[PDB]
Amino acid sequence: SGFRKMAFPSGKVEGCMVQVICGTTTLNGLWLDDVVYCPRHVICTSEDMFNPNYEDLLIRKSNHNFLVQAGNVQLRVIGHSMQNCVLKLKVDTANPKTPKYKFVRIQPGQTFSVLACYNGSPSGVYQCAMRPNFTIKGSFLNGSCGSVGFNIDYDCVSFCYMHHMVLPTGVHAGTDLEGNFYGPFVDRQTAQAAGTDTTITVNVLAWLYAAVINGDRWFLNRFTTTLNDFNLVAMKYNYEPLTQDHVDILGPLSAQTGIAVLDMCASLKELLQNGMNGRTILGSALLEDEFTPFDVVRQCS
Amino acid sequence: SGFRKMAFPSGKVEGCMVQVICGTTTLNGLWLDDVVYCPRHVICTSEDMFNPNYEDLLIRKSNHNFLVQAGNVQLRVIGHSMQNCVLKLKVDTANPKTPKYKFVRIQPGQTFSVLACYNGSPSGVYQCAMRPNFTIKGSFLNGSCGSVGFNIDYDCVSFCYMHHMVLPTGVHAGTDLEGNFYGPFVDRQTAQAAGTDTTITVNVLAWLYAAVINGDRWFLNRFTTTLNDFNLVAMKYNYEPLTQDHVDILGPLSAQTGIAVLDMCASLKELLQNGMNGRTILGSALLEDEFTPFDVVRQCS
Ligand SMILES: *C(=O)[C@H](C[C@@H]1CCNC1=O)NC(=O)[C@H](CC1CCCCC1)NC(=O)c1cc2ccccc2[nH]1
Ligand SMILES: *C(=O)[C@H](C[C@@H]1CCNC1=O)NC(=O)[C@H](CC1CCCCC1)NC(=O)c1cc2ccccc2[nH]1
Repeated sequence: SGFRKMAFPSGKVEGCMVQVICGTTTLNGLWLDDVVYCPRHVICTSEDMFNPNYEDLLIRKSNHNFLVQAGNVQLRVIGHSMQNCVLKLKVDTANPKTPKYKFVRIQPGQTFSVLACYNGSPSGVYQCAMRPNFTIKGSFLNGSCGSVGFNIDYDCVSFCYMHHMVLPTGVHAGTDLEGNFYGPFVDRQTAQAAGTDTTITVNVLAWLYAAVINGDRWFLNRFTTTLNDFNLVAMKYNYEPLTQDHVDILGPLSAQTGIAVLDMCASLKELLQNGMNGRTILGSALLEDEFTPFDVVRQCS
Repeated sequence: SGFRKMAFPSGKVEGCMVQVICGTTTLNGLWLDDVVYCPRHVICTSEDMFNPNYEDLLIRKSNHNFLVQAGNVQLRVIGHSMQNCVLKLKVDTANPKTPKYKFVRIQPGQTFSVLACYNGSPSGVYQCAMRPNFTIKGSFLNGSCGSVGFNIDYDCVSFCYMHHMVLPTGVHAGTDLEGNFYGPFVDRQTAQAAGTDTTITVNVLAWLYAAVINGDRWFLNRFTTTLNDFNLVAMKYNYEPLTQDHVDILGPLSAQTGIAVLDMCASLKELLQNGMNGRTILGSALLEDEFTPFDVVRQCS
């Protein structure tokens, strides 16, 4: 009954959020075991934002130049090290609330939950998708950096995103938990175009499937199409080209709903070529593509 | 930077979710101090769903007929009591993770976060609004009952909703934490019309304000209107009539944005009378009314 954007319970990740101060810069860090991960641009003072030599800047910082607080507790930093665009502060105490976790680099088009924090304390949680251009359409203010994106499976938390900066278009760029930026972005104060924002076609089809599951069926047609046929009438609308894997990924949904995959593409083709006509699908007046096929199966169990 | 539906961190509420079994019925309960709150329709067997005499049904249940589990821990039920449509099982142990909390009955149009659970374990979290007709547009399946809605302020958790049933239209009805249903709904298996779904006009205006804050300004006009004038050209579209309080509530936003409240109404009037014209506002193709003015100020700090 019903369907909306649902983030994972943020409890397993709150117990890992801490405050990190390095000069005038304050932001958030992730405390797992006896290490604290944070964006390396903490060490950057104001006049080091255009082109900062992080090696040179880090050579001037010592362990005591990094103050970490897990609430009122102050963790002693006993060893720092820069890994890609991320810093690894080794604290003397291990987080007793460290959950079963693993660092993973999500693929473009996969969803994850974000826990926007400020000054170490969590502020809110919301679902995000790794756009095809490698940006995320998040909600971040100053001090938001260090906030992580994650997926929760069973008892294992898969961290996949740490916020770093915003782009000139309002969307955001970040890094995986190993320090490598998603996309071609770099942690320098310079204008960085994000690239054309494509639409995750597989997710859209996945979203139409929960529609039919929930009783929204006005978009279903007596039509069908071919895979190549659909991609030609979908590239005009900047849609990710549908592959055979995408078809297979939608297999479980197609098999459950009794609606063939290519029949959905035919229903999607008519939506791109004719619009919504003021109708609505799962409460939305546009085509949603931040619901991955796997997100649908779990919410529509 | 950016703006989307953001729920409160669900950590303070996960430590209070437990499993409740009474016969073939299994659902979720809220464990605060030495009491567990759950919907009274646990005691209802299948053939007691049309018109159940809860007094009669509860007279046949004993303390041992209620099994409560907080994960692998089994809490002993030492005293049960029905309060309105909610049961209060007194367990022998107090929840060590009980947060500072209070039970509150939210007003129609206020938002709250929901933590949909199943078999006692949390599944996800999402933002909801108490619709004017007293329903909520949630996402619930079988076994979802007992899931709570809450707002988090500082360290205090204000529980305001416990899910009970779905309506014939896909929307959901529930109770406050004192057992009283929101709206005229009752916990019986019978068709219950929800009433016309009005639009929280104050929230819509609030949502347009974050728009202008975030750089979406195409909807702003050289026009203005009068309070009575706007309400007449808004009742046709089933919009909550704007009051002077609503105006005052939007004062902080209006004063910050340099846009008078009635000027926003004029911009809203043209949107209702002319549509979106394919444009978009904060990523939405329709007018959003589940962002309360207070939700905007905290997300746009
Ligand atoms: C983290 O704390 C913030 C998050 C930002 C604030 C507004 N919304 C966000 O997503 N990150 C920043 O402010 C970075 C900090 C820089 C420090 C030096 C190294 C590079 C990152 N800056 C930006 O996000 C930034 C700079 C900039 C310049 C020109 C266009 C866009 C732009 N974004
Ligand atoms: C809680 O576990 C579920 C939540 C439902 C399941 C589907 N989505 C939901 O929101 N609650 C129910 O299934 C209730 C249980 C009844 C037990 C006996 C007392 C009344 C509640 N039933 C309904 O939600 C229900 C019955 C019904 C009959 C006719 C139209 C709608 C309708 N909804």
